[PDB]
Order: sequence, then structure tokens, then C-alpha cells
Amino acid sequence: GVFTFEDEITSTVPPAKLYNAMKDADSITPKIIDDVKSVEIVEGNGGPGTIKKLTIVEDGETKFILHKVESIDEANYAYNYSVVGGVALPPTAEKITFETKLVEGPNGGSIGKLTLKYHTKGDAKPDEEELKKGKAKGEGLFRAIEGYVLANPTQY
Ligand SMILES: O=C(O)/C=C/c1ccc(O)c(O)c1
Ligand SMILES: O=C(O)/C=C/c1ccc(O)c(O)c1
Repeated sequence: GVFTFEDEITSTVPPAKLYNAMKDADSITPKIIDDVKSVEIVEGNGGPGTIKKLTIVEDGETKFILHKVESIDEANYAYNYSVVGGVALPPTAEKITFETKLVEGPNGGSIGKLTLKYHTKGDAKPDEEELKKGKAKGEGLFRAIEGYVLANPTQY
């Protein structure tokens, strides 16, 4: 089945700037997020169909995560990717999709809109715990991009 959740998050940074930073997330996230060590393009050119290997450290243990890039709408500050591999993905789960979109906040800031689509095998429902982890992963992504931008203002 497919189980669908939505979260939102605010920033002071405007969306255009924040979105350009999302594009460089493969180079940003390993710097600012401690667990993340690197992000390698394994197959593809960075566009839809691309597979990325993330290398995590979770309790002094090296783990891998595989992302599939699903779509990229730069007009709508949108970036959609799927977790398709690794330990972070549950054995009950076919895949987990992160659909991101930045939109304008009411003070010239921005609003991160996450739609999380958790694809299960058969009649399994998602684990309430792995939902907390998934939502948390998405926050840390956003905070990393935001942090990078605020710490490097001339960059964007
Ligand atoms: O966790 C959330 O609620 C939103 C996350 C989010 C939203 C938009 C982006 O461009 C992004 O990298 C992350
Ligand atoms: O939650 C995490 O720990 C890392 C998330 C992450 C890391 C690298 C990316 O390019 C991305 O879109 C998301």
C-alpha cells in the first residue's frame, strides 16, 4: 500500500536562494550533517533516474543509503527523491519517497513543504518509529541547507 504524510517547516531565507542550495545538497550535507560522510552519483547525471549512494555513520557503524532522483521542477523549487536501499529503508517497505517543494513565506522567507510517501509491501502498515526517523531526516536536510546559506551569505 501507500501511506502519505505531510510536514511543513519555515525559514527566514527566501526560496530561490534556499532552492539553489538544495541542488548542491550532495556537497553540503556531508559537511554540516555529522552522520553523513559522502554522497556519490552511482548511475545517472544528477537528473531523474539518477541513483546516489549516501554513506552514513550510525553508532560507529558505516551504513549505505540509496536514493533515486524522481523529479526536479526548478520552476516550483521542487525536488523529489526516493529512498530505495540501505538499512534506513525498512524490510516491510518497498520504498519511501520524499517530495520537496519550497514556497514563499509571508515575510519574504520560505516554507518547506514535505510530502512523504511510504510504499509498503503487501498489507504492511508503516512503523510509527520509522515515520519519526523519516520526518527527522527531512528536517535535518532542510536545516543543513538553511544553515549553509546563512553561514555563507555571499555564496548565493
Ligand atoms: O521536513 C520538512 O518538513 C521539509 C523539508 C524540505 C522542504 C523543502 C526542501 O527544498 C528541502 O530540502 C526539505
Ligand atoms: O537525513 C539525512 O541524514 C540526510 C538526508 C539527505 C542527504 C543528502 C541529500 O542529497 C538529500 O537530498 C538528503
